[PDB]
Amino acid sequence: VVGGTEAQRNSWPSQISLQYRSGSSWAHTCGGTLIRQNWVMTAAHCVDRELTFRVVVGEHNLNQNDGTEQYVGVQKIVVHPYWNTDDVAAGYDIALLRLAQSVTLNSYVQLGVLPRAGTILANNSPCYITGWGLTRTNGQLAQTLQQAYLPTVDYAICSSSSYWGSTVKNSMVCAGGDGVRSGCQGDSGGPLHCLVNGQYAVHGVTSFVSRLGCNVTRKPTVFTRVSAYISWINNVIASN
Ligand SMILES: [Ca+2]
Ligand SMILES: [Xe]
Repeated sequence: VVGGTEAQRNSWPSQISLQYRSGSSWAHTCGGTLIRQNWVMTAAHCVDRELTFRVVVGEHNLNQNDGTEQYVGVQKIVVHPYWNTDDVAAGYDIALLRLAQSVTLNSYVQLGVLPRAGTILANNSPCYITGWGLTRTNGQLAQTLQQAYLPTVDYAICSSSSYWGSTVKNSMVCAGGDGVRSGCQGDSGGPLHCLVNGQYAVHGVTSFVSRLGCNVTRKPTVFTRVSAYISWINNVIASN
């Protein structure tokens, strides 16, 4: 999160940290959302690599004991059958993870709320992005969860020449583009929370930013549109 601020310890309890084993430690690599006691939603491109993955819930500071963490292994990975690592611009950047154990729900660990199928947001809707990702283009991961105010940019505007052009599709959400605030590497797979009818729901899965840099004027952060994938998500959980 570029141009973010520190989120309160209990503001976004469905946020998780996806980490892989490295030697004798684990490294953070991506965010995700807890959507079931034993199921996580994240980005497909986050699990392209055949690593050993674990999930941490109730996490706030990556390199210090918070006293609230729960650590669970990933037992099965289901990526969207249409996803293509050589073509993120094509969409379908979404995956579901089954955990080896069911986690315990509390004030720091809660299920994310999903929008209803087909739901589209108005231009300039109020949303927040959260994550432990790079705080600067080519910078460093953050230690504590960050948040940034990121209002949507509707399809007709985001798909115009001065913005992303044909690179973005209707199965994506655009947010930001102000040159100051944005997603960045290591935020991917995490939630975009949007306020709808007085409740925060997860409308997006962080997918990509411009190759020119994370916070670039007229190049909003691009998210997978969750509301496009509700049937698939339900179908997967009911059969696994
Ligand atoms: Ca910690
Ligand atoms: Xe990103």
